[PDB]
Amino acid sequence: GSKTISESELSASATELLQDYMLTLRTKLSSQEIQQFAALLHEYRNGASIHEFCINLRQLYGDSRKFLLLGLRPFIPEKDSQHFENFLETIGVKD
Amino acid sequence: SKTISESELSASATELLQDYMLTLRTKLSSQEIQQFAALLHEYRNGASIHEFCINLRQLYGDSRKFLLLGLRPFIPEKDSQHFENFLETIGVK
Repeated sequence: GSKTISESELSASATELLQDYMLTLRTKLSSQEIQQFAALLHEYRNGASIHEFCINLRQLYGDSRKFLLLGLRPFIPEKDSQHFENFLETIGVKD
Repeated sequence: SKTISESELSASATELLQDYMLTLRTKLSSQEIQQFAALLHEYRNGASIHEFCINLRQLYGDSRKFLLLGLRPFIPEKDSQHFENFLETIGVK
């Protein structure tokens, strides 16, 4: 929640992954869309539920770009990871 | 503060946040660290640098003002001048 800085916010390795993920997004998303992503990640880290985060990601990315959601795994803390895997399986995205 | 700033993208800044959180343990209670965590999250989500500074000063209090200096690597360049102005105003510079 908002009162807890999560593992990925404190991990240099996860941060390297975040920076590269953002560069990767440029290939499929517009600048305005990447702004929405940033807003969504910020909302999640600020306490939005994992469900709310996932639903908003899915509607932003759309069916044709949902594969990009796999790359968010490192930013999901332990408590929310099973929910996130469930989400990925539900929308037909898998490694 | 909508964009993910250079500070949030920087592996070294993240390492320093971990280091700073370990520092906080020696000076703040768990509840106070919860307050810090919420403030950083609100700043990152959209709170102004001025709002962040004002709330941190209130949280830390006079005797822990020196800790604010450790926030430097988490403040993106765009907010740096304001942050430094704040530090000088409260006399920690």
